[PDB]
Amino acid sequence: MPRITENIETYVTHLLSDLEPVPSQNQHLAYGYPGERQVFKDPMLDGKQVVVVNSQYDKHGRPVTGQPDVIQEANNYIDNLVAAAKSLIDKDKKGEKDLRKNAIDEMAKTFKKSISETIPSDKAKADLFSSKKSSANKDFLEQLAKVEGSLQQFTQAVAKASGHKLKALDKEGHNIRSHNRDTLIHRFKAPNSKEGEEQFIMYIPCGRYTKRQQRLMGKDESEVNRDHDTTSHKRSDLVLGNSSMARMIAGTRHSDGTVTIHHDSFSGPGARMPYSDFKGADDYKKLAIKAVTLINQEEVIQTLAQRQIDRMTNEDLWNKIPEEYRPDELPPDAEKARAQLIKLYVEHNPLSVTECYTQVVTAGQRVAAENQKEQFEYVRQMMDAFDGSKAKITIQTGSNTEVETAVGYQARMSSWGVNWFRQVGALNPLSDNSVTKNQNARFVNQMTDDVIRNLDKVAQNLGDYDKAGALHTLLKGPDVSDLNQQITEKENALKEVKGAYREALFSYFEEYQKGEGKWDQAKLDQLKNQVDGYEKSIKKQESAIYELHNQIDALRKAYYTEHKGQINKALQELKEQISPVIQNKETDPETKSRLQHFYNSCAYLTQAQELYYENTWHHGKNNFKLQTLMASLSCELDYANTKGSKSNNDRGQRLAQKIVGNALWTAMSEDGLYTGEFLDHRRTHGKEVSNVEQLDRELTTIQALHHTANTGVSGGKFEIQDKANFADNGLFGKVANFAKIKE
Ligand SMILES: CCCC(=O)OC[C@H](COP(=O)(O)O[C@H]1[C@H](O)[C@@H](O)[C@H](OP(=O)(O)O)[C@@H](OP(=O)(O)O)[C@H]1O)OC(=O)CCC
Repeated sequence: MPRITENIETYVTHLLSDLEPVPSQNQHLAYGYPGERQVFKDPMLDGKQVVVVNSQYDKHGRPVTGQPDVIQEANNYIDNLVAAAKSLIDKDKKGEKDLRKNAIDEMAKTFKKSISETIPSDKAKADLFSSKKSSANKDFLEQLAKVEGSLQQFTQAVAKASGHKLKALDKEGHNIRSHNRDTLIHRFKAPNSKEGEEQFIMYIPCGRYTKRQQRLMGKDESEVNRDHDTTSHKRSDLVLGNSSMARMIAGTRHSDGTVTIHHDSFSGPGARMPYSDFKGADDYKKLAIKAVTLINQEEVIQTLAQRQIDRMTNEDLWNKIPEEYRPDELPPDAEKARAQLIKLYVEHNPLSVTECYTQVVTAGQRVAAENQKEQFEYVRQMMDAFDGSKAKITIQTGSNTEVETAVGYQARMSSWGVNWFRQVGALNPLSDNSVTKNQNARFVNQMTDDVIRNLDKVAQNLGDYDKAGALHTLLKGPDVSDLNQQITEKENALKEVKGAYREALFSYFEEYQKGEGKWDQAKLDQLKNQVDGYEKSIKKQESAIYELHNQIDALRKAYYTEHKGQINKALQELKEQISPVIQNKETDPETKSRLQHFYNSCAYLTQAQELYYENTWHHGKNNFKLQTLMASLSCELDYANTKGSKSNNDRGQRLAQKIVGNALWTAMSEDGLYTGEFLDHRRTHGKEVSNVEQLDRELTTIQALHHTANTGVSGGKFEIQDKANFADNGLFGKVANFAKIKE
């Protein structure tokens, strides 16, 4: 029931050992692909499970694992729907239960045999790395269509036996599926993986409710274990909690079983609000949605703070407990000692957290909007509602213990879409490009200052390297603090108002929860009118702030175009001087990372400035580049990177794929310095491909397990806008559709 309370490095190290195998009858969920997708018990949490895939290859070095097989997905669909139907007919008012269930089985048993019998095992599989119009993939599509039709009949029939509509059946799958989410792991040798080492990627589930959330779901306050795995589509009736949210970790396992961790951030969450509830909603119900997204933002704050704690070793924690409050001796028990160490760590240490949310929805889209504009506006309103302030979080210290604290919160948010509508021709009615023009402008300002203020900080110090200092001089951009100042005065003026606004909004939601029968109308109108007052007020002030930001944007652009050519030369010179030092084995481990961090931090900014100021980020061949570079940056500055789309299954995942690939590709070079190669390479899908292509090929495996975990079936169905950006050819998106089908 508990979320991780141990040190992350330690938890990962255990997750990669020998674990206890789990029998099929005991899995929480059907993953298919026996012998590929193996299932074990979590080495620490009792009742928790883990899925692990190892890459395996054919004679040509092409991956055999992580390929769609129609039979297997069909199995998953059946199995995963059967569970849903059972659950549903278990909890309903009607009788006949066992007769209903026993029938569903009979039907499932026969549908499997029908499939295995009509679908040639050899034609059942796809190659992701060839072309979809090849004879083999064309045979695969043929079987898929056939199979789709049967799962249609299968479900039509399960609806009828169970006595439940499809809509309910889907709804319930999302309910039960989001309870015991398994850890998902993929191991494989990256290109150039040293002798007897392996790389790995894992998604660790991480939702825990906040106290407020707990009280409101009407459950018991004094519970330390507040688990949930809310799925991509569990957003129906003012539900609380974040959806589709995982800790994402990538590293290498050394020959002695220890672990270097190269990447550590969040996959998710999807939409922070229960988007379903917009459907013909009045202004009263919209405001409630707003409150909810606020209530989930405070859970995000809690989650980032748990993550900081667990990125800290027991020495780390001890080093931050001032000498005079350290206990005489630690407790004998590994666990109860860490518990005490976190408690004391927290008690005596102001904590704060920085979220960098790289959103990937297209906020301005005008058709099948799917309320994407709110998903932008509302989340940005609320990350900002909390920016520069404190939230009462709880930190879980042991399996039975927690503590309370304020955590400070700083927010950074971008929104650059990634789909066909991401940028649209002038006058094109299909989408409003400028819905996010202001925010992104702002974001780019904040993130540059952050780096600047970070450079000046370590710039002064390491000066036995002089191309560093000149680079520094240039990145400084233009003198702009005249305007920055005004910005930070006005941001400060905003803080008190935001706080009242939050309390008012929490308050409002508290009444609205009761319902029309129990609402007190007078109180409700009071509460609403309070909020909008504050809102109107903030909005006005926020408007003024952007103007000053756009004034800066005008200025920084001007600067870039002039200095682009200089800067990249001066970037290149810094490479030239730094690298040699880096490979050299006498240089200590500490100085080296300060070089790496300085250089990469700079490389990311410049390469983002290019795409942003020249407005090229949207060109097909650059599709995910600006977002990935910004997120990679936020990881350099040690921020927590949250990223995603609406349900974080399709767009949110390919972004993650790029962020991790680049992370690994960079961490395994002779040097550790980002070279853009992983982003820039044009994947050819040939039979002989480059090393980055060979690595890109590995990355869709974890996406598919993630997808199964949310939906019951493999996938991700992002419509690729330029084939050169990816090693795979989309084919899991066909199976991805199984979840979709409805009568
Ligand atoms: C060919 C079908 C035409 C259509 O329906 O129009 C909208 C959609 C825009 O595509 P998108 O924004 O890449 O797709 C959405 C997609 O439209 C939407 O279905 C997805 O939500 P859901 O399926 O998980 O509920 C959402 O999932 P993520 O939130 O990114 O995981 C995306 O896959 O597709 C297009 O390509 C239109 C271009 C002409």
